[PDB]
Amino acid sequence: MQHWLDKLTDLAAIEGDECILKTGLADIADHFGFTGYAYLHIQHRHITAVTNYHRQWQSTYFDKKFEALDPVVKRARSRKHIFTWSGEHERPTLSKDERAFYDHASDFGIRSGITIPIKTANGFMSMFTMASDKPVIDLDREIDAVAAAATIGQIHARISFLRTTDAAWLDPKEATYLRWIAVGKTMEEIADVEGVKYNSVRVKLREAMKRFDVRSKAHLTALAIRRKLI
Amino acid sequence: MQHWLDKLTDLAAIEGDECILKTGLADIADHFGFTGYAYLHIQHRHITAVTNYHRQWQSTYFDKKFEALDPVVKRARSRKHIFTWSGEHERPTLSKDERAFYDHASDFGIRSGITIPIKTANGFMSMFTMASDKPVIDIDAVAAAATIGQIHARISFLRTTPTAEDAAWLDPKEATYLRWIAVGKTMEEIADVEGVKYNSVRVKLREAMKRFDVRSKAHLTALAIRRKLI
DNA sequence: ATGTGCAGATCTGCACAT
DNA sequence: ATGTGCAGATCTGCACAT
Ligand SMILES: CCCCCC(=O)CC(=O)N[C@H]1CCOC1=O
Ligand SMILES: CCCCCC(=O)CC(=O)N[C@H]1CCOC1=O
Repeated sequence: MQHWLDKLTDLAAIEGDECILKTGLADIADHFGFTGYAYLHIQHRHITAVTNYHRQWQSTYFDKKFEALDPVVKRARSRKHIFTWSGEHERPTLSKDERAFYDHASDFGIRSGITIPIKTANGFMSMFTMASDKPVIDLDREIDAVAAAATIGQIHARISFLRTTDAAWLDPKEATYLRWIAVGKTMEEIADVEGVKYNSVRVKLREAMKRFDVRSKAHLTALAIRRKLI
Repeated sequence: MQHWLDKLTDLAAIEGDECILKTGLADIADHFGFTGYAYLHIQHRHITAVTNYHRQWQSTYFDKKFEALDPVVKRARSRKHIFTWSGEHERPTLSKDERAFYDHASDFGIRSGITIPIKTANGFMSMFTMASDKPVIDIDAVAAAATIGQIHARISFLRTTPTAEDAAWLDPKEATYLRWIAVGKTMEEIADVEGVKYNSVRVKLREAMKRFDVRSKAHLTALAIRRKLI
């Protein structure tokens, strides 16, 4: 199946609200075996966040303003280039409340990850993090820094529009699957790209189809497009 | 006291009206001294543009089908990293009607330029480009990508309408059958209602499909409805 | 420019166990 | 509440005329 960056690009083009968006993010993050994702939009110290990370970990992350201690975030600030962190392989270098920070984090599968920092509007920033419960991250091929930037930029933008610009939003799968159908792919081809069972694609769409009571994909497509659903 | 990518990053957040956006786009090109800016979203054979470029260049570029000629577009297709194009320095190298192209383009201040290509949803792409009248011109590719991703999101997601696009059409017959198709009718059903031979509907639509080069009614209707051909 | 004719490919519609 | 199987229903892709 296509890489998570591509899945993220594909996602950043669907409607509509934060709930949907969050759902799809989680789905992608799971798919590639990640404890969760974490999108942070930070302006000085105020901090907007869309994340998967355990509700507990978030509570304490903010309650203790870990945003200042977090080495990942610190690094995200000093450079807008994709990077990977481990906490373990990093433990030897400086760390004391840091060393302890990672530990508390570990209790929630957040041991290592990939973080893509973006220079956002008005001099601010955004960073997207795919978090792994493994000690470190070894990749067969390094992820393209330029590609990462381009997709996170699209996600950042997409997320911001939630709070800037029917409400029967199709759920992320119906949406992502339907958008392929709209570009010609056949279900089995969709399944091949998404890394899911043909029956998955098969079911998701017939259900959407039933919802609207239409007898053909073309109809679902026409219908979905006309109602600004995809 | 800024670079244009910076201003473009900001512009990406702007609200909200279509015109408001396009103006913002032009204002940034002007502020920096650019004959213009150009945003292209290459889908299939289908192209959509949002430009500052001269009203004439626009109209001709598509009529003359320079999509397939422009050495800048071609390069962007096989490259998704920021790059500059001279037009003068490029004359030595290959150039059949290419040499003609750059000259004719020079008739509108488009001599050199900076183009940034990005990968968008469903494996398509978009590219952003700033045109200068200078013979040639003299940036962080990662930063460049991060920005354009935001602009693409902002242009793309809010359904802004193009300032131009490769022309394509549907004739009355096609448009009538496709409109039924877009309502879940089967081809046999269509033939019965419009009172014609199954094979007429078949061949007609079949023909349109070949013209746009798509493998499925859905794709065809998805396309038609999106390029307002119906 | 328009059809005919067919042979896979691919959906769709149903029934049923997971 | 989903995932499986299936077969009749449609469509898509050539080949060969009109
Ligand atoms: C409340 C959501 C937490 C945001 C944290 C984040 O941005 C992602 C990140 O790299 N931080 C990781 C580093 C170790 O544990 C974390 O939390
Ligand atoms: C409809 C207007 C077409 C815009 C396409 C574009 O991207 C332009 C561009 O960068 N290339 C330049 C190179 C020489 O003249 C151009 O068009």
